[PDB]
Amino acid sequence: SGSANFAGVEYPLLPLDQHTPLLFQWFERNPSRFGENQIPIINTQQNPYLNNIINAAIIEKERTIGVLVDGNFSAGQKKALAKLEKQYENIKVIYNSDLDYSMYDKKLSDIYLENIAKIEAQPANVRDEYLLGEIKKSLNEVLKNNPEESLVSSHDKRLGHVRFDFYRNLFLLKGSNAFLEAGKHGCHHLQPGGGCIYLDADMLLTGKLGTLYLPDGIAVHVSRKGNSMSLENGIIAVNRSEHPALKKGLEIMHSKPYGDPYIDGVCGGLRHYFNCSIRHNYEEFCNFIEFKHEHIFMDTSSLTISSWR
Ligand SMILES: O=c1ccn([C@@H]2O[C@H](COP(=O)(O)OP(=O)(O)O)[C@@H](O)[C@H]2O)c(=O)[nH]1
Ligand SMILES: CC(=O)N[C@@H]1[C@@H](O)[C@H](O)[C@@H](CO)O[C@@H]1O
Ligand SMILES: [Mn+2]
Repeated sequence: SGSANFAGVEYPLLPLDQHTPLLFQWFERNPSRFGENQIPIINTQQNPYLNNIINAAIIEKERTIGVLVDGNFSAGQKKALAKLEKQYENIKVIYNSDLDYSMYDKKLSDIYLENIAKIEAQPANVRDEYLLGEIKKSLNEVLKNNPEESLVSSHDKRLGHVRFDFYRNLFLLKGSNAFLEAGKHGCHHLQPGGGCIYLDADMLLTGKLGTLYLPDGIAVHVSRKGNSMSLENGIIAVNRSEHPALKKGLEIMHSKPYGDPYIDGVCGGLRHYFNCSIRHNYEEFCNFIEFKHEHIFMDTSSLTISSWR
């Protein structure tokens, strides 16, 4: 199968076979902008994401296609989604609220208290006095209004990319298991502990993906703007659930007072897992870890307009 090297460690290229499900995500924070019986997934002329999901489902006829949705949909919008599932056998709509994420959760007061103890152990002359005060204010705010506030409940409140970025990582930790948890029947060759290929709805398929070969079975989008490249979470491919790199990102989220689902849960998890230290070469890590496929036209929203920026 081969292997690829980074930072003196050789990682086998593990296969994601052609039955690894694709995952699209659509979190709608104002579903009343859609018809009461319309499919609550944007499908404008500028952002034809529903059509893009349909088309990928038509190309990958044999592949399971998850659509993780969330929002306060009307009963009729949910029936519309159900009608979608019956039009395209391989499309499986999963309601985020139907999934149990508590095994990944942690109380904010415990995160805060853990950081306070470490920082307070440093004497006043060298400690980050500003940060310590910010964490104390955060903890105090939690204890005054919602002492059982946790990572999950806290992100539940923060509508926007921060929240759907957060659940994207948690769903990928479940991997194929999420389809089984959600009770989606007839997912061909889907196995517990199996993986998943997440794609932004503007990542256009133009042909079958076939089998992927990724270093330790993971790869992510690497975006290029001007002359720069950055790790991105617009594509996340894992060959298994609980991928140790995404788990490390969750661990970072569990120890950092202000963990970002993208910066820490994805970029941070990948870099620690592969030991891409601030001393190592970031461009070398990007090339090593990049998700590449000639049959995906990537981040097409940048050609028109973002759906949320
Ligand atoms: O209201 C929104 C906007 C975006 N997204 C998700 O965010 C992804 C990225 O969307 P887009 O490409 O428009 O944003 P950008 O590339 O500018 O970050 C989409 O595919 C969806 O999965 C979402 O769930 N709800
Ligand atoms: C092409 C790409 O990487 N898009 C991602 C998007 O999916 C994500 O939600 C957003 C916020 O973290 O960052 C990036 O724009
Ligand atoms: Mn985009």
